[PDB]
Parts: sequence; C-alpha cells; structure tokens
Amino acid sequence: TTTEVVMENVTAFWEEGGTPVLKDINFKIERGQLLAVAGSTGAGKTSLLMVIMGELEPSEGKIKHSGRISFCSQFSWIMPGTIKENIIGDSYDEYRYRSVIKACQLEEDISKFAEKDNIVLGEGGITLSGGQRARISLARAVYKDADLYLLDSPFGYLDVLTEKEIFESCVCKLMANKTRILVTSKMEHLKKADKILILHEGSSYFYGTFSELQN
Ligand SMILES: Nc1ncnc2c1ncn2[C@@H]1O[C@H](COP(=O)(O)OP(=O)(O)OP(=O)(O)O)[C@@H](O)[C@H]1O
Ligand SMILES: [Mg+2]
Repeated sequence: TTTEVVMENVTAFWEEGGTPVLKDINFKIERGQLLAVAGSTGAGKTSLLMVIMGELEPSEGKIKHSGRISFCSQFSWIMPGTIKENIIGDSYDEYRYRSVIKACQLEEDISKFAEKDNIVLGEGGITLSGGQRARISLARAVYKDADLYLLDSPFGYLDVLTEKEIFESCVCKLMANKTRILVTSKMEHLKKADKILILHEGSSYFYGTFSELQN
C-alpha cells in the first residue's frame, strides 16, 4: 500500500463549546507526494498539522498515520548549542548534513563565523536574523530521517528570490521522494504540488490537483 496519510471527515475544536477550528476535512497523501496546504490567516492550517501530530484530537472523523514526523514550525526556533548541534540531533550523516546546509543556503552564513558551524548559540550568544533562524529550523526539520515532513510556512523572513531558490533546492529537489505537507500561499508552490488543500474558516474550500484548481 502506497498510502501514508489519510484524514477522513475530521472536525476538531480547540475549546470545548467553542467554534470548530476544522470542519469535515478530508485528504489522502501517497508515499513521496507533496501536499500544499493553503488558506488565509486563521483558516486552520497549523491546526490541521496539530491533528496529524496528535496535539489536537478530532471530535469526529479519523486521522490515519503511522511513522516518524519531522515538524518545521512557522515560528522558527533555535536551541542553545552549536549550529551543527541544532541541525543534526541524534544521528550524524556527514554527506546528508552537507546537502541540507547547501539546500538551505547556510554555507555563506556559517563561513562568516571563526568557529564555523561549531559557533555556540544561546543566551549571550550571537544574534541571528529571522531569516537565518528560519533556514536553520528548516535544515533541522529536513535533515531528520522521517516518514512525513510537516513544513509550516518555513520561508518566513526570506526575500522572494531566496524563497524560490530554497523551495526548489530543498522541498522540490532534496526532498523529491519524501512524503511532505507544505503550508504555503504561493500559487507557484501549489503548481508543483501533487495535491492541494485550500482551507477557509476551518472548512475545505478545495481539495484536488492544480489542474483541477485552475478549472
Ligand atoms: N494551540 C491552540 N490553542 C487554542 N487555539 C488555537 C491554537 N492554535 C491555533 N488556535 C486558534 O485556531 C484558529 C485557527 O488558527 P490556526 O493557527 O490553525 O490558523 P493558520 O491557518 O495556521 O493561520 P496563520 O496563517 O496565521 O498561521 C485561530 O482562531 C487560532 O486562535
Ligand atoms: Mg499557522
């Protein structure tokens, strides 16, 4: 069976007695596919990922998934530790690390530190820009050997050309055979996705292919 993620008629609430944050959501992702998730602010995109990760329990419907998840938060975060430690976690693969550094354009940033990627981040440490933090957080999520990659608006703070270059080098190329969900608004990104889910006010506006969306 190639099917990796199934959501069936999911409705969910963050608050008991509140308004549902997701209403009758459906999608299916096969192994290696890219699902783009789009929609305006507050539409429920991050909430959808929280359902997949088990942080938000459905009040009806089913989320079917078994496997390791790697999550890139839309609020990019840094741990105390070196740049290399922030990215690699528990399993060292030098070739994979170099490929992720390259695809996230981190070589130029690292090259400017005397300690290179052994520079130690933390309280009293150097200050990283929003865009440097986003690319380190993306590197960490993409480096992990996982079964499903949940990339929640990972290009924060990047200018338009950098976002295009990294969407191509990381999400399209480096991760070409990985099962991926990307929260993104750019029509250029949706055009490359295998499936698209557009949310509006917690409901499914559209679920289909880009050609189906153009129609
Ligand atoms: N952990 C949480 N606890 C309670 N409410 C939450 C939580 N996370 C999100 N919400 C709420 O759920 C609704 C949907 O927001 P969500 O963050 O899923 O939207 P989004 O589509 O990810 O928005 P954005 O594009 O701004 O990131 C909002 O009303 C928000 O306040
Ligand atoms: Mg969000």
